[PDB]
Amino acid sequence: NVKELDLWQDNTDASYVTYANSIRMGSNDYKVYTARYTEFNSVVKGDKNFSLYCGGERTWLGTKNGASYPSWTDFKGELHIYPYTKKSGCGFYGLLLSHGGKTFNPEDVAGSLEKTNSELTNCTVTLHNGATLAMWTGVRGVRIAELNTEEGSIILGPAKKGSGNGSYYVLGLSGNDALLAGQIAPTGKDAATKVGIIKEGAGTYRITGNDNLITGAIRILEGKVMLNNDVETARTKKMAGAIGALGSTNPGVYVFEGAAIGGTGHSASIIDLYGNMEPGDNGIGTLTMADFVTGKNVDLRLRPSSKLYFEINSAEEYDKVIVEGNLNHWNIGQDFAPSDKTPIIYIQPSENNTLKVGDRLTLISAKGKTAREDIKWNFRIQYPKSLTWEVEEIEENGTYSLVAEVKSLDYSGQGEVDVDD
Ligand SMILES: [Ca+2]
Repeated sequence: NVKELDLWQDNTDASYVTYANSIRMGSNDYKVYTARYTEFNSVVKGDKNFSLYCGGERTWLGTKNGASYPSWTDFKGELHIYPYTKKSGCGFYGLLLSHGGKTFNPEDVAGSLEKTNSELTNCTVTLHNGATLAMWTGVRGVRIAELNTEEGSIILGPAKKGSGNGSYYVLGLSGNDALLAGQIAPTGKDAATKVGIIKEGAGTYRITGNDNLITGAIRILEGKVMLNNDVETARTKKMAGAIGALGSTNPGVYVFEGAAIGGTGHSASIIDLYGNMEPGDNGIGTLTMADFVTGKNVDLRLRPSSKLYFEINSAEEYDKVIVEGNLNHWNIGQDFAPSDKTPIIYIQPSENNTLKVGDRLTLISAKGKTAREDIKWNFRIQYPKSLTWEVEEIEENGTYSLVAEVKSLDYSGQGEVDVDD
């Protein structure tokens, strides 16, 4: 049944509550109520529900200042993080993850991992409405196999502002899909304070918040991220969307080779596309790049390895990319070596499509086409094994479009060439 650890007390920085007795859950769910200042430093083993009701902004999983953390690798259950607002006026109500004196390098993820807090890699974690999940100062990482957040929750990153403070949440190792519906943004929306997501594993993470500011960017190493915020509302009300705006230099999304970005919402930051772009979410949709808050151009940064997949049901229903900015091709690969290979467009009619001769599909619309070093480039096209196509790259009235036109319902062999060789 249930064990309850009620550790709450109206305490201060000078009277921390510390609980460190090992827990073997057995057949019991646990419910733990923490004080504002709490060191929850118990080794936990079991496969039951562990619910952590956090009484303030100094409840640590581990010790003060994130100096150490207990073993949770034998915890295989569900960790649920809730607020507990009995003590009012706190900066936030949630859990501070520890770093164990270790620093994370977002540029060398593989080399950072084996010394990063990886205790929550055999369980699931759910961050509930009103709860915050934060880290301390410095540049820190945590590996969480499966994280879902509810609307009204906050992935904060560092508990305090600073250019030297950065928090990277390495999510997805379970291989399962998850939903980040709560906010992802640093304290005070401070632009210099970094909070980042690093996506690994085979599954897809869906991001739906409309007021994010992912200052440490999303780095997609494996699987997919869908930006599924309410873009129509974000346009009208001038909201940040799923990413927010990082400016004209730093990408908000790095899609590495083999991984994918997609969705029905929008990025207000540069997408650096080494990998795949799949508009919609396992189906037809429109993905937008646009900054509704500050009105600046947002470019799609294309690479020699870029691939863009367009599913097409009809002239009325097909995948679209809209860029309120330029298609900006960099002839530099993931390894910094030059290549003259250009992005591939995959034209993919559905199994029950109603395409007709003369249908013109505007797959990509942008303000312009640009390039590192002003080197001219065109998309390579992977045609399907049906119909006959003309692809038209059109610059007109100071705007750009990539159009696929159906010339015949008969097949003319255009799909026999495997472009990616
Ligand atoms: Ca699609």
